[PDB]
Amino acid sequence: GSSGSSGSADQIRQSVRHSLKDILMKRLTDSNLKVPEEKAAKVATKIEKELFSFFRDTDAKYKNKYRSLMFNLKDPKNNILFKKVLKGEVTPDHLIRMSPEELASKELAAWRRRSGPSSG
Repeated sequence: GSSGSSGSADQIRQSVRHSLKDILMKRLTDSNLKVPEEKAAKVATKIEKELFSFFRDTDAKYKNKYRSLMFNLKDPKNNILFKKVLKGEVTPDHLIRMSPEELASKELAAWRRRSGPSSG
């Protein structure tokens, strides 16, 4: 609820951090992920460092992309993305350049045909 268009740009970015870490936290914790609490954090804090930059502004668009990045993380269908960025498969910088049709691709071999541990 708001009665105007006031707000500190910093805030928006700040919240984004926690919000993200929250997901990668409630997810990894359930994914028996033996990753350090910092792992998720770092990634999150970075997301903004890359977003706020690529956009260089905190306008609707900026949010559109953000809500579009974490949206594919919370989704029940996507159960690898959160693991991709965390594990390292995907970067917190490129994740933004990733198209809305790729985030679902959930492709493996695509990454690189150098290692095929056949983990499934």
